[PDB]
Amino acid sequence: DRPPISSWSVDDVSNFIRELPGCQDYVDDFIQQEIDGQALLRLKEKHLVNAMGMKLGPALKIVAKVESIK
Repeated sequence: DRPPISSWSVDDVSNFIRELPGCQDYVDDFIQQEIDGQALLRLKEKHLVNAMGMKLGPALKIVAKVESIK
């Protein structure tokens, strides 16, 4: 279904974000910031909202999904 998150490429992460409800508008940002699986595991709400300028709802959903998978 999904290989380990630590093995995900930047392209893999972009597809993951594309399929998360309400997060499709941020796909280009993840690609531009070169967020691969190892980086995704380290992303906190503060980085998403403050560093990436994301709205709180989408930011919370991303962190939560990663936590559930991990």
